[PDB]
Amino acid sequence: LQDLLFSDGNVKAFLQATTTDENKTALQQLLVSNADVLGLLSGNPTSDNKINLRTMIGAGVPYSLPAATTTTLGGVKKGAAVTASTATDVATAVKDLNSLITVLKNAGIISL
Amino acid sequence: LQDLLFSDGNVKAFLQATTTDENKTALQQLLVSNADVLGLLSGNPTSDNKINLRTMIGAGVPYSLPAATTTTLGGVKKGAAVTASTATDVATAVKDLNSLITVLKNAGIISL
Repeated sequence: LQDLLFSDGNVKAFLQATTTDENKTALQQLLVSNADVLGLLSGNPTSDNKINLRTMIGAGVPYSLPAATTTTLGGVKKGAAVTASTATDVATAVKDLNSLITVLKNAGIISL
Repeated sequence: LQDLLFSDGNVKAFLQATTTDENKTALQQLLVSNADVLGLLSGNPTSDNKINLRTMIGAGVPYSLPAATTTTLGGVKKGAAVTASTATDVATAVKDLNSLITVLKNAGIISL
């Protein structure tokens, strides 16, 4: 009787409660007009769909913290411990300054 | 015959395999109860839907690495190169310490 009453085969499969993946694609298209949402409903959105779906919900991509560069904000590693200076001569004061410089160089806080 | 058999107009459009965007909104509502998922299926989720959709899948927003501050963890730029010290007097040792300080200041590793 459903064959006598309905022409569309995708509708008929829905009414029989047995749909193929192709029937489901067509039925999705009857229910939703946004192309990126149709991409989501397929379970296999294209690259363009993915970008647009994130825009649609205001989502970001997985963020990876980059190392600091001389031009670009980034993360650093924390420098090793450095002892306060008790230097009473120039040689030792210079030794202590250099220890700080190396620590900051080791942590990528300043350039080599 | 479909007009004689079914009262709901959105169902009837589905059975004819021709749905408007309004029909699709109504059919989505027959198929899915979660309001944030319905927002996604529209292709135009509200701000609230977007937040809830990310929560739903455990997704984060696009991460931007902030510069380090005195209160908040952040990225740094790597400091310029600094030569090891071969100072034999106080004046030179102080010159070398100051070179390290400026490098760390230039890279925003320490405050001005």
